[PDB]
Amino acid sequence: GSVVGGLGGYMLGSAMSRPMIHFGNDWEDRYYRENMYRYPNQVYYRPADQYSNQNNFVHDCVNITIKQHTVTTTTKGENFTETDVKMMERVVEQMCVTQYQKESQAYYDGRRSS
Repeated sequence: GSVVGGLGGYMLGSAMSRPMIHFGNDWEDRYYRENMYRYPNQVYYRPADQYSNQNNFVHDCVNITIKQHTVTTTTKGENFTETDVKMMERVVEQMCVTQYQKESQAYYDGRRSS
């Protein structure tokens, strides 16, 4: 994990696979697809040590990955409008839903792959 310091004790995991959300729409599907690269392929999250349920973590990891991008524009330009944010609310979602599970299989066992 490339655990960024500019976080309130959250981490940074690994690169993922930018999903294929269609939003149940034709235009959202397309607009996302045409721009899917602009969004991160990663997420930020606190450790599952203080969690239990998908909602709690996913809700945080939404707000966090979104804002950390929508705030990183204060040193970049990634300002992400409401339409971009709604894409992110699903993109960082699927990433975080996975990201949870990845660590849930490394917090439950004591991390002993030996």
